[PDB]
Amino acid sequence: TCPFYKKIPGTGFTVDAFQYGVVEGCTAYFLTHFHSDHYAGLSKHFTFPVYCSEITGNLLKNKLHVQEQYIHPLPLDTECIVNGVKVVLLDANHCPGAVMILFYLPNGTVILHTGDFRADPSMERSLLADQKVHMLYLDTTYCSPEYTFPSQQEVIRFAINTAFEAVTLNPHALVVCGTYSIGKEKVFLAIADVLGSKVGMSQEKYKTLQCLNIPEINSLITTDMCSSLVHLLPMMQINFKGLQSHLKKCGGKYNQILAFRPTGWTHSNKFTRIADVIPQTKGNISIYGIPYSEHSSYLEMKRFVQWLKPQKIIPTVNVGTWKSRSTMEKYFREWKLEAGY
Ligand code: NI
Repeated sequence: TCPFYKKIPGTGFTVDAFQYGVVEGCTAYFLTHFHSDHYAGLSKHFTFPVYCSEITGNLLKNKLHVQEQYIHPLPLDTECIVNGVKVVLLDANHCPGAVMILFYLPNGTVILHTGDFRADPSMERSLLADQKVHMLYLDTTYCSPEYTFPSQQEVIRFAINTAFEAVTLNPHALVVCGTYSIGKEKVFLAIADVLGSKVGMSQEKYKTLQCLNIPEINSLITTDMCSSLVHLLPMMQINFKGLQSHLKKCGGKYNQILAFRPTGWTHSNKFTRIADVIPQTKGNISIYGIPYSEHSSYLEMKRFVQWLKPQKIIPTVNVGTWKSRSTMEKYFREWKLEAGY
């Protein structure tokens, strides 16, 4: 059944709750972003109001074929009324179109639902600065102190420098980048920009990217693989067998592959710096795992929460085990005693 952490009390609303059939008592279904564990269940047969960003609404219409009459896109940073209740959508610094949602309950309670987010100090100057938030529905993906990772900027500088050096040393090297969802577009776009190429990809992935309102996108991507020396492939193909196979397909245009796998966290984060990352190599194929995250590190999460000072925290990730739930509740209490709220 629908878990309690997907329901907004005092309303008829749910958040990211599309796989339970008709949730009894739900008058509006909000969708924070277009990732499959969150939209799971939506299709052209859905006949309840969906509230989301413009970009998420473009993906719902073009990829899932949800009918236009049920898609209700809202502008960001704007007070809107939904079924009698004031709401605001805020940028979540996750993937394109991802939002956090502020609910102002008729009784005076204010609720923030982060969706998935990568906390940033810029959020401390949004509309959140303007009033107290009582309850926080928090993306706790990386809520443990082992999870450190570099800034997105540091990671993109590493990728751009690595690719440019390799292709300038060998003009017959191909660059390949893995993907299995929206998000992390800066990785392949920044590498293609330094190389003066468009990124080549499948018709399905091109259609997806054309929904994202990215400026000048027609100048940056293409379905013509032959004209491109940065290719995108399914993350599943980013291994030596899949890449050897891909190289055969390019008809002797290339004699070397340099590939990137933008993972979340991996245990080499506890020991190694970004300047010291090395690839896995077999023959003329090299694969780099780069720690490009679209979720909060532990320290970013802790700074946001100690700033916001909520009265109550409801985790939305890692909630399925008693050991994970107890660990998280211990950190929440530490943070509250340290900061004095
Ligand atoms: Ni997500």
